[PDB]
Amino acid sequence: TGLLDGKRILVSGIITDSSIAFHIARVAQEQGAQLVLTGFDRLRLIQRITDRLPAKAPLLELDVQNEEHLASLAGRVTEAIGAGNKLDGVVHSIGFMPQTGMGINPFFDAPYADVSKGIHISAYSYASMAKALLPIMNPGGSIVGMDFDPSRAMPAYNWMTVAKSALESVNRFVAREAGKYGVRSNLVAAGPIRTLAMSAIVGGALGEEAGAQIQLLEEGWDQRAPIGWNMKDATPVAKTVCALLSDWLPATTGDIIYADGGAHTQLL
Amino acid sequence: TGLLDGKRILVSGIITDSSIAFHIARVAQEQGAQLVLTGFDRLRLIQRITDRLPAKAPLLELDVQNEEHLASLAGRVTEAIGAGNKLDGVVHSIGFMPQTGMGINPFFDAPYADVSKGIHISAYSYASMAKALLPIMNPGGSIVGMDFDPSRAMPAYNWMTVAKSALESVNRFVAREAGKYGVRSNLVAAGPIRTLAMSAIVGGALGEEAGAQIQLLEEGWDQRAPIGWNMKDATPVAKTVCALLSDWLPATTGDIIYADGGAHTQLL
Amino acid sequence: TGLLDGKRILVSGIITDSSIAFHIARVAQEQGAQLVLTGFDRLRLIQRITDRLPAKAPLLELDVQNEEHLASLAGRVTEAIGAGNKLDGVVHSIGFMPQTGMGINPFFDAPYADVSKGIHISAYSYASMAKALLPIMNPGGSIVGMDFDPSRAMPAYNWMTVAKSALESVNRFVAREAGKYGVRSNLVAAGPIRTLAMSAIVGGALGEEAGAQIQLLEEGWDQRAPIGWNMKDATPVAKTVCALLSDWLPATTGDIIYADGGAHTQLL
Amino acid sequence: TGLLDGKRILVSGIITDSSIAFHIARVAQEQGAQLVLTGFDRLRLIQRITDRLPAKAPLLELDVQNEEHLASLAGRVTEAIGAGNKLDGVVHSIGFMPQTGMGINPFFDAPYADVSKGIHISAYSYASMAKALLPIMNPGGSIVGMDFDPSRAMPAYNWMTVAKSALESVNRFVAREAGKYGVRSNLVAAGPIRTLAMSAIVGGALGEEAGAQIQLLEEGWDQRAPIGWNMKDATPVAKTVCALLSDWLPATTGDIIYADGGAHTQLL
Ligand SMILES: NC(=O)c1ccc[n+]([C@@H]2O[C@H](COP(=O)([O-])OP(=O)(O)OC[C@H]3O[C@@H](n4cnc5c(N)ncnc54)[C@H](O)[C@@H]3O)[C@@H](O)[C@H]2O)c1
Ligand SMILES: NC(=O)c1ccc[n+]([C@@H]2O[C@H](COP(=O)([O-])OP(=O)(O)OC[C@H]3O[C@@H](n4cnc5c(N)ncnc54)[C@H](O)[C@@H]3O)[C@@H](O)[C@H]2O)c1
Ligand SMILES: NC(=O)c1ccc[n+]([C@@H]2O[C@H](COP(=O)([O-])OP(=O)(O)OC[C@H]3O[C@@H](n4cnc5c(N)ncnc54)[C@H](O)[C@@H]3O)[C@@H](O)[C@H]2O)c1
Ligand SMILES: NC(=O)c1ccc[n+]([C@@H]2O[C@H](COP(=O)([O-])OP(=O)(O)OC[C@H]3O[C@@H](n4cnc5c(N)ncnc54)[C@H](O)[C@@H]3O)[C@@H](O)[C@H]2O)c1
Ligand SMILES: Cc1cc(C)nc(SCC(=O)/N=c2/[nH]cc(Cc3cccc(C(F)(F)F)c3)s2)n1
Ligand SMILES: Cc1cc(C)nc(SCC(=O)/N=c2/[nH]cc(Cc3cccc(C(F)(F)F)c3)s2)n1
Ligand SMILES: Cc1cc(C)nc(SCC(=O)/N=c2/[nH]cc(Cc3cccc(C(F)(F)F)c3)s2)n1
Ligand SMILES: Cc1cc(C)nc(SCC(=O)/N=c2/[nH]cc(Cc3cccc(C(F)(F)F)c3)s2)n1
Ligand SMILES: [Mg+2]
Ligand SMILES: [Mg+2]
Ligand SMILES: [Mg+2]
Ligand SMILES: [Mg+2]
Repeated sequence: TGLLDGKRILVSGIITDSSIAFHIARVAQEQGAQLVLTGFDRLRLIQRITDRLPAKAPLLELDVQNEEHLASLAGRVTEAIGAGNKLDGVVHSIGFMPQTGMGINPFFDAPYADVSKGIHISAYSYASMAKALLPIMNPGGSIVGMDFDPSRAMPAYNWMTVAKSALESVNRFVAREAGKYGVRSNLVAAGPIRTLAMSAIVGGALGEEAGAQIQLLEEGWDQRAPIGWNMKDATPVAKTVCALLSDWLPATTGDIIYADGGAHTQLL
Repeated sequence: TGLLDGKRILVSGIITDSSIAFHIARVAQEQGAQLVLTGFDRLRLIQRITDRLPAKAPLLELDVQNEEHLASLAGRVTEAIGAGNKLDGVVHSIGFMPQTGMGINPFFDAPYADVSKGIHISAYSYASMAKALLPIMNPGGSIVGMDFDPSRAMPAYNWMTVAKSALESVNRFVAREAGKYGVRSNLVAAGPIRTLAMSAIVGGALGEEAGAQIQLLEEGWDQRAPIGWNMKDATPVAKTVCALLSDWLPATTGDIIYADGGAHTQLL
Repeated sequence: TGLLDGKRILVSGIITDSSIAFHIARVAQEQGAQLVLTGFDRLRLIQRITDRLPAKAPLLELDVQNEEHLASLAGRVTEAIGAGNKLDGVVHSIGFMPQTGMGINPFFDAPYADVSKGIHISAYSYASMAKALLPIMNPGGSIVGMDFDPSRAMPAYNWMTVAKSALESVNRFVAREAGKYGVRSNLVAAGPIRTLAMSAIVGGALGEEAGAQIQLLEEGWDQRAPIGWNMKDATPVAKTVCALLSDWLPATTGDIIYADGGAHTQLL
Repeated sequence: TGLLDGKRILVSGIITDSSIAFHIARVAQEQGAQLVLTGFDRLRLIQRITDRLPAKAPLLELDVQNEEHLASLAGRVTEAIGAGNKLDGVVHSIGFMPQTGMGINPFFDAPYADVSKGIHISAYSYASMAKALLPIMNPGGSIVGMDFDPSRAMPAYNWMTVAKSALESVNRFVAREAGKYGVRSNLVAAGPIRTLAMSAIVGGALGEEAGAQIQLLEEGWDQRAPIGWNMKDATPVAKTVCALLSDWLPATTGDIIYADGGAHTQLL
């Protein structure tokens, strides 16, 4: 009697045990979902990481920049879940921007080739994944992507913020197409989560000023959030994604749900 | 094993079996919640209407314009649910604007006394209810109010739209206060629902032009919604309110969840 | 050859030489406009203050809570500017909220009578003034009101923020009506300006915590503004109002122009 | 005694006499500005078109996808305007999306190579142009780009809407950098203008359904605009750009000014 009992849900984006997607997968399994996982490049690592999930799930390779992987994906998923079965949910938890597009590297000095790669992986791939999987999704189904509110500019995040603005726009178009299948498409805009990469950045991996700026941003988030914000805890974010995967938000699509402690609603 | 098993939830705003609050109450009871109901003025009618709910619930009188009713409310609720018990949820489903403030009556011709009454009931009362009930709410609790997206002006709705803009602002402040109790505050912005009053209005009760305009607005909503919009079905709205009353959106506050078919995300 | 050469413009809201309206009036006169001024209650004071403007202008009494003043206003203006002449612009620079609705007085402790008075003066009066003056405005004309961005909640400002949310909604409806006369309606959302009252508040007139909070807010504004923000200088705000009064934004109505240093576009 | 007397302004994006940039250039010259023009690929055509402007202006080649053109641009401009002189304004009026990214070609069927080209030209180039020209701009200067409101999805516009969402984000970051030079950066979001390409599209060049949809969108715009919207008249848009190029919006940056008849403020 979990929130997601009987649902078949694909979860992308696990790379470490600090991945937001790891916690989405854990909570969904706790709530009765049957998962198919996708992973990029380091499949041995990902298998070993996902061995710590509450239940065993098949792992498929998916590089979203690889047209063959995308073209074969629906077939591979159907093989994993069995002929005649379809997916009820899809989680996009994929993002990347080359180091030239973040941190103390000046905003104007990011070459377009690097920005384009970041936008490919972080924004266009949400459309790619919906194209590939909508044909094997059930009516009432749900596609959910991860967002970081890009409505105002911020230090350090630079072109990744631009990629998120593009992702929000992409989501509104995906909703039009997904609606033809009876499927919802939405984003969860999370507050900052202290993943391995975010910890490295705060430690100065992309420069001291950038680290200092991101640290101030994290502190400001908890102070603005009327219920507080714990950047070391992905569970509230994972729960929100599961809410959208469930049957309990059936009239919400093309939209953005903020799992940020309410920080975006307060100026200070 | 309902979504709201064991929760104690107060539900305001039932007047007929077409009330959005009637459906919120029905769905919450289906999901295991224990309700306390509040009603305005016609308590005999409300008792008879609420006899059709899945479970019996106590009904308390609450006129939100009555300072004594508000001052006694927490005590009366505690009497109904038992000393030592607190509420886990509160639903504000209260709205009103005098006829001078809606329809074909020109926008400029609404006297301020009428507008002020509408704003009192529709916006300020969300703060009044939170003031009264926060002292008897548990941490992890949830306050939810009903909204109709007022970001753009519309024909006929006139000062009621202004009242909703004020309610959205009020909600952001209520969240600051509610956060001190570990409690969330949010609004559900619904698409149009064909209540008795909305049917009367479309039938011309506030003028022919106003009726025609609201009818065009309803038609436009279903056409813009990527998953469609059924104005005769309050269930998707009721489910969304229950989602916010549950433990599954624990990092969302001061915010607005759109149960509108995704219509607000599309231009056509 | 000023920006506003030949235009006849009514300017409300002067009370001291720190009033934003004083600077709007000064800049408009510098740019060739012919003014009619309106003042509330302290007409001797206002006359003496406005004697420091670059040119003499008639001063009319207008209490926006007084229905007789509003009913006679168009006639009195026509008397001042001459039969057969109409206004090309109208400036609403009027705001008030009783002390119970701002500062350290708890948000929940403002009586509705006080909030209603604040909303009457700060929001409803924008509609009242447009109703009174549209019949004596020329096509191509412009109505401009003063706003403080209320999209997110803030400390201390409390019910005044709610009143601004209502004013933004009112402006969108006023634009519908004003469009029938060929007239635009817009708001300028200014950053904080150190008027006499704002200085008193920062000095603690509405409590120490409230003062401290507003001071932090002012400091944050200059730090977020990509071009900086000088709270002691109303001239950039006055220039923006004049821009909207001119012929150079002829396709903008129901809208909000931000004269805030760009602060609202940045998170830090 | 024009609005822009004495200002030196670079204007990109003229290709035909229906180009929005043609009208921006004409109005700026009418208001006393000294122009430098940039053109892409068809320089003979552009020279002949710009011969119809009120005053002669030098024309420089600029393909924004060409790193050499961008690297030499400041030098070439300085040659055109004279050593020791700087620019006071810069107009970005550049946009493109391959046909696979617009019209009846399904949203999911646009190859990323095509989308990336569109985003390069339509969004990233706003940053490229600011990088190139900020070093030769005066304090008090102004950078302005053209936008089409992408907050909600629309039929047919597809990936061009995504590119505009990215441009809005890019503008907020450009404002941070431009502020260091005392320079403002803003976008004008215009309603639909019947350029040669828009006429071709409505005539079905990208499919019948797409044409029909864009035609309905244009009609809806005029009906929602409280002051109306004339898609055959670029002058109100050109005036708005000139407003931002002038000294009269000195506290607005990272922002978007809507020259759309107020259509975005109304639902119907
Ligand atoms: N960490 C934060 O503060 C935060 C805040 C809000 C949103 N998000 C978003 O949540 C999502 C998950 O990121 P995370 O913070 O958990 O970091 P992460 O590094 O754990 O997850 C990012 C994932 O993207 C995958 N990826 C990269 N390139 C790929 C490709 N070509 N094909 C397929 N997958 C690829 C990586 O393998 C990795 O699994 C991202 O969209 C991120 O922007 C993160
Ligand atoms: N019907 C719609 O299309 C629609 C769309 C979005 C949101 N809403 C909102 O949903 C909420 C419920 O409205 P509804 O459409 O179900 O209509 P309804 O008439 O069924 O409910 C309105 C309720 O407000 C109560 N009320 C009025 N004055 C009161 C007072 N002084 N004290 C206490 N209660 C009082 C009424 O008794 C009634 O129960 C309202 O906030 C409304 O604005 C309605
Ligand atoms: N000072 C700020 O930081 C700031 C920031 C953004 C916007 N604003 C707004 O600018 C406008 C002007 O305010 P200000 O800061 O210059 O303060 P102010 O006190 O100088 O101006 C407020 C004016 O409102 C007038 N007023 C009050 N009650 C009235 C009534 N019943 N009838 C007619 N007029 C009445 C007062 O007489 C006074 O002239 C207000 O709308 C205010 O909210 C102020
Ligand atoms: N026409 C509309 O309805 C409308 C509405 C809002 C905004 N806009 C925007 O206004 C701007 C001007 O477009 P327009 O409608 O006047 O069409 P247009 O075709 O007249 O102008 C587009 C210009 O972009 C230039 N361009 C394309 N690729 C280039 C490159 N690689 N390098 C340099 N320049 C290049 C073209 O040469 C052309 O001059 C665009 O940003 C457009 O998106 C148009
Ligand atoms: C909002 C947000 C924030 C973050 C940190 N990641 C994400 S998506 C995951 C992502 O982009 N991961 C990256 N890993 C590495 C990137 C670039 C980089 C280059 C060199 C060094 C680092 C370092 F040290 F790991 F931070 C990072 S970007 N989204
Ligand atoms: C967004 C929205 C829309 C509606 C119709 N009601 C609500 S809240 C409920 C509400 O305001 N109820 C009203 N009942 C009566 C009102 C004014 C009125 C006056 C005369 C006649 C009518 C009529 F006929 F019932 F429509 C209505 S307003 N909110
Ligand atoms: C955004 C914003 C901010 C401010 C300060 N005023 C405005 S409109 C002008 C306004 O409301 N003036 C007021 N004057 C007095 C008010 C309440 C008050 C009560 C007691 C003492 C004060 C004090 F000391 F002058 F600040 C103020 S509110 N708008
Ligand atoms: C918002 C908006 C709307 C439009 C029509 N253009 C712009 S920027 C100018 C632009 O993108 N021009 C284009 N010219 C051609 C494009 C693709 C296309 C391909 C084949 C045929 C056409 C046709 F027929 F000229 F419309 C167009 S896209 N921005
Ligand atoms: Mg294990
Ligand atoms: Mg019964
Ligand atoms: Mg004098
Ligand atoms: Mg010639």
